[PDB]
Amino acid sequence: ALKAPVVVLGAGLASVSFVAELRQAGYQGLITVVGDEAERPYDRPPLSKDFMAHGDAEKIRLDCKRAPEVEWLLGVTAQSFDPQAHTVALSDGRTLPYGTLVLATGAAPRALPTLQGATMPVHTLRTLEDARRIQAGLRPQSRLLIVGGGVIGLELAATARTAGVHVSLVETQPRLMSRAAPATLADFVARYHAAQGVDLRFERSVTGSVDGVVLLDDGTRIAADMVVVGIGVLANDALARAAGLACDDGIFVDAYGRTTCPDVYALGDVTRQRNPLSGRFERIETWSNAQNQGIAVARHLVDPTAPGYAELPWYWSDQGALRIQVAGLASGDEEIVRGEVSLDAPKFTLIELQKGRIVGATCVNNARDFAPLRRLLAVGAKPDRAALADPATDLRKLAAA
Amino acid sequence: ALKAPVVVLGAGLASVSFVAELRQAGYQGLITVVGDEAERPYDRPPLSKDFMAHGDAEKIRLDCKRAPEVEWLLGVTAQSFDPQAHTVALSDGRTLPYGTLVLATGAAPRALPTLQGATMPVHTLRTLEDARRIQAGLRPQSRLLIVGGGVIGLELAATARTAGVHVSLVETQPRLMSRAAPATLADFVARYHAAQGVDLRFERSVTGSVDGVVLLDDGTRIAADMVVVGIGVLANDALARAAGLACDDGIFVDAYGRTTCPDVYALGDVTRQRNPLSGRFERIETWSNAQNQGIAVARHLVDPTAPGYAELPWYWSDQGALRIQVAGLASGDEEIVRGEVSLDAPKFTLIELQKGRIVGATCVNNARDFAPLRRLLAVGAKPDRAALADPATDLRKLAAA
Ligand SMILES: Cc1cc2nc3c(=O)[nH]c(=O)nc-3n(C[C@H](O)[C@H](O)[C@H](O)COP(=O)(O)OP(=O)(O)OC[C@H]3O[C@@H](n4cnc5c(N)ncnc54)[C@H](O)[C@@H]3O)c2cc1C
Ligand SMILES: Cc1cc2nc3c(=O)[nH]c(=O)nc-3n(C[C@H](O)[C@H](O)[C@H](O)COP(=O)(O)OP(=O)(O)OC[C@H]3O[C@@H](n4cnc5c(N)ncnc54)[C@H](O)[C@@H]3O)c2cc1C
Repeated sequence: ALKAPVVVLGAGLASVSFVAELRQAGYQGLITVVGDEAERPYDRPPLSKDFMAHGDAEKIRLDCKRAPEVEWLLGVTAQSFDPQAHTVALSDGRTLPYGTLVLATGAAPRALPTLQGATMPVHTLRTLEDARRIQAGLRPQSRLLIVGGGVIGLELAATARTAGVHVSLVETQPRLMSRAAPATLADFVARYHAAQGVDLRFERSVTGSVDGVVLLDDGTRIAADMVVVGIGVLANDALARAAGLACDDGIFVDAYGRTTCPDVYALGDVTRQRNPLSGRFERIETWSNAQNQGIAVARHLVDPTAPGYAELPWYWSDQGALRIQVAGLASGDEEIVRGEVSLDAPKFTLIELQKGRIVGATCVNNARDFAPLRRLLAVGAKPDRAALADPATDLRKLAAA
Repeated sequence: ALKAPVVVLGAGLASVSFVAELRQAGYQGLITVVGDEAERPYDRPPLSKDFMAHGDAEKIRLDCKRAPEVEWLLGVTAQSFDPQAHTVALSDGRTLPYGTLVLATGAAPRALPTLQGATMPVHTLRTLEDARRIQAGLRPQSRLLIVGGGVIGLELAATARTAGVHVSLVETQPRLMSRAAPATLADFVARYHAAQGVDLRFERSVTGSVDGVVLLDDGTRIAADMVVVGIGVLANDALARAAGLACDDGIFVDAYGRTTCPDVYALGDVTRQRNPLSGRFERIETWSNAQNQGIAVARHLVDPTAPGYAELPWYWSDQGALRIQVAGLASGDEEIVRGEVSLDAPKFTLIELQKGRIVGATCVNNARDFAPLRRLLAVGAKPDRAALADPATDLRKLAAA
């Protein structure tokens, strides 16, 4: 159960949601949060979206007032922990004792070795600092090269195009968002960005760079004023690895957030956990997971009577005129398409089925359907394939089941 | 003497210089610094200068590595202290014990009540946050109104003009930098800014504002997209006042940084101290004072054998093409002018005399002379009035004496 004092490593969304929930649940004991970034806790989603526009960090801070009497050690790095002695060594020379240790260290952007020593600016996008630097280079008429067709790269592509920047995007895979989205969506998104002026290149890899020019594996080249690398992230599990916990690009935890080390828990982007829909363990790198997992784990720690974490995964993406919401699995037995997939008036819904059962849903500029669909997904609904296809009200079908 | 542990309130230049000096001097005990700003300690001078151009805060951070093993509580506010119990109450619910308490809380910009409720943005310039907000409004062709003809307002005037902003400056006094500079300099500076396109208005006061228009006490009005108020600062001495120390818009301290409360010291912008040149007590709001006073006080705390703080005051200002350096008093018996005071090629030196004794010096785009002049000032030199006037080498005269 809960043993005081509580020490949380990392001051991101997972950590903030966890501590707030502890207090809300009733834990009145000591809570200390260690965050290496010298910044008032903030939200990351805005960084590749609205923030690139207003540059106002005060519009993206997280609400830490819901977590009364918590000491936040900002600008401090947890260098290591001793599971035997139950202590944490900090970069400022101090040591913190703990009853319960929570690792919410997130993940960090993977680097591109071929660009080691590029004569032009090469950035990754994870922190407020990264965002400020990138935002500064988004001048009109400049040439931006984005390596990686994931949601964050595409959101930045859309943002940059709006600022009058010329954007080129290189992806090793034959499609965009190859990991997190259904093929139908990836095809439409590619078409949308192409139509926006984005120079997309699939199945191309960066091999190197010479005098301000990026070289591709197909013997061609691309001159860029700035390069932004977004080819995925790696779990910040170094402390857990050194302390002997089970890790493989992420700390393994069960539904209670427990690691293989007693009194040590983990939450957020840094964890490999069971995907309830696929039954497999994976790292779920979403905003809702960081928040929901932090809450679920805090609740069970205060009350073992509470159930383990069981929320289904979902995320959203804002890419220019596209408001994308994706829940569950990207593929299944069959796919139902509601509405029309038109570049002109994009507004459709995709439903992924697995033997009559809803296992996934995508909504593009159709938020009204997302809520019900998530409910249907939650109960493993198996609705009428026909009713599902023809313009029925999901809110209604959802209500029934 | 020095009693552990040391607790410093405020994480500005004074605090950083003090703690670094403590460690350098040999104090190996505990040191805790409390700073209400959630920012890695940074320098303020760049904010109204270069920073407005590059917006890169990483180019202005202070070096805290010279102060090993210091715990920096950033984003935390010291709410009060108990000189009896020797404790400090923090905003996060924690309490810190202290052997020696140092107040380095600086000062805060004074507000303009007549602009309370202005329909347009009204900012003051003190922090990195203020700087980022102001920098965002510096768009070309916009109209900026600056209230206050002090160095910071003038530095911002120069900066804004360079960004193609239309600048209007209102000052209640008949001259610029009325407090810190010799009249000869203030006249030249006014002429320089006027020639740069700055709309200067002297002996004018702001009486109010209506629908995006600032009203002056002379029945006239000025439409402005943004207003920046820089009419001086007030010492952040609230904690000292509440604890019973002697204060009057600043904490009174002697040459050892001692306040009237045992075991409590104060440094920087927050202190009222003796001006060695005038013999009067005043608040010295300069960069060199924050650094030099912090050092002098740390030294004497570790070694009572060391002398009290005795540096003479000086500061600089970068206003467009003008590199201004001012040391000592702004006025005296007579003034010697070396070089030519031309708007075209500004490069002159002013020497303030008091019965044959050098009591002040101003250098405009003449840094070579500043060093020697400061040395002459340090020894209270009384050189030849003629030699001083005619092109002699100050380095040389300085060497002699
Ligand atoms: C630009 C961007 C846009 C995104 N947009 C979306 C979106 O639209 N929708 C969505 O669902 N998700 C989005 N995400 C993902 C979402 O931001 C993450 O899932 C979420 O931030 C993960 O939270 P976290 O608390 O686990 O970890 P993080 O936010 O990474 O925070 C972990 C913190 O711990 C710190 N830390 C690491 N090691 C140490 C140590 N040893 N000592 C002290 N501190 C340490 C880290 O530096 C960091 O500040 C986006 C992410 C980025 C970067
Ligand atoms: C825009 C600008 C430009 C300048 N340019 C020049 C220049 O060119 N040349 C020059 O000589 N001088 C210049 N100065 C003046 C110089 O910056 C100051 O003299 C110097 O910063 C004073 O240092 P300080 O450490 O005393 O206090 P400060 O820097 O004010 O820092 C005190 C710190 O304590 C914090 N604090 C206050 N109360 C509390 C509390 N209760 N708990 C915790 N923390 C608290 C404050 O918020 C602040 O961060 C400039 C100042 C500004 C604002």
